[PDB]
Amino acid sequence: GSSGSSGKIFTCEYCNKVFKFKHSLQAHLRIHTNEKPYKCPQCSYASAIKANLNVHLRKHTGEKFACDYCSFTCLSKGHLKVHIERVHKKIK
Ligand SMILES: [Zn+2]
Ligand SMILES: [Zn+2]
Ligand SMILES: [Zn+2]
Repeated sequence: GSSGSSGKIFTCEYCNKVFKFKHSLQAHLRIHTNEKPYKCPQCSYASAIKANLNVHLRKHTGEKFACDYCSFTCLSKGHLKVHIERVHKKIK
């Protein structure tokens, strides 16, 4: 059986949210530090690389492709063919 008389719980000091593990709190605290340098001017997105921010910024002028079998959408017809082959067909 389990050791001790009680468990342990982890809590945010900035928004009072509660987490089951310390690693979940450490990953949550990233929103309160907001330390990623390359921030999007259009949305809440941020990056550690200017080239990776450029790979994000092109999505604000992108176009979606939609599934014929479900409600799914993605930003490439090649990615859509690979969605269909995995989710609606058998994998080759
Ligand atoms: Zn918080
Ligand atoms: Zn953005
Ligand atoms: Zn689909």
